[PDB]
Amino acid sequence: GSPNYDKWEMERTDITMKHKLGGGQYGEVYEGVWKKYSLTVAVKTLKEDTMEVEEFLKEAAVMKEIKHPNLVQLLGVCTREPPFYIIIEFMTYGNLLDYLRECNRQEVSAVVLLYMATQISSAMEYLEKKNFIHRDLAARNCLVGENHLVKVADFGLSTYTAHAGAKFPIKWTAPESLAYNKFSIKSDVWAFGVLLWEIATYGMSPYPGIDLSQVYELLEKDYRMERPEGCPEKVYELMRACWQWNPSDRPSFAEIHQAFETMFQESSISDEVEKELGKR
Ligand SMILES: Cc1ccc(C(=O)Nc2ccc(CN3CCN(C)CC3)c(C(F)(F)F)c2)cc1C#Cc1cnc2cccnn12
Repeated sequence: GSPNYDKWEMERTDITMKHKLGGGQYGEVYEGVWKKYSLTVAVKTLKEDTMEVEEFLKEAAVMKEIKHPNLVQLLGVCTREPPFYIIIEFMTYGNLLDYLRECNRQEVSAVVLLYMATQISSAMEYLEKKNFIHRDLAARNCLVGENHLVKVADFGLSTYTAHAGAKFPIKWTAPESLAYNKFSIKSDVWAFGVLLWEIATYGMSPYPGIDLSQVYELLEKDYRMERPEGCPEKVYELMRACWQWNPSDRPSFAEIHQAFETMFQESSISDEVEKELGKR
């Protein structure tokens, strides 16, 4: 309502800055508090004098355009001068990889594994529809909140090893992306498949006992990860479709989401009945 108003910009002093999250594993991401409203937030920062200004500013632009229940939601930025902030709502249970590695499987049961996958493929259908490419989909890049709410994120984490002049997470990376640097919503589909396998194993590292140097060549001979113990057949079938060698042969996220939503609804019906028996 005044000449230098920007609806996304906040004042840094609105925000109480506290500890770095995850002991550094998320980069420059800090727990903060938006004082006026209490709200605990997460704050990504870039200090002055860096060669990352353009990339950070590009990140802010993108988030201003992303609005979905299962994608991280921008609350505000500080980008009028250094240090830059990007502020989003705090997700209390941390990243999905660790959550799966530390959980109680009585709570995180098979209906919850289906819930997680449905939420993630819904965030990816949205990106698919808006013609975005995530480019680093993985359980380390999903966040968990109350009642197994899952939101997709991207910390810019690049485990990652040297490849084609940069750092790639080989075991999540689609073949055309490794071979030709070709990234698309279809390579995200390949990665979602590895994420499904991460969920199914409660967070095991992919391609167990296989050294990264052998992954591409095995994939090119049509080797794929085997079905995890206890992974339902239909879910494995979806994994193998995400891992079609030709990107065009892989399902869309719309299709994947509809599949998971159906299975989640069926599973949830069984879950509520067992619980209703428990109560009583
Ligand atoms: C402070 C912060 C800043 C930024 C982001 C962030 O996720 N950035 C992001 C940037 C771009 C994109 C889309 N592009 C991907 C690349 N692609 C080439 C283009 C499309 C997306 C996506 F989610 F939409 F994918 C996310 C997360 C946080 C957090 C947090 C937080 C909240 N609670 C907790 C608890 C523990 C740890 N962290 N934490």
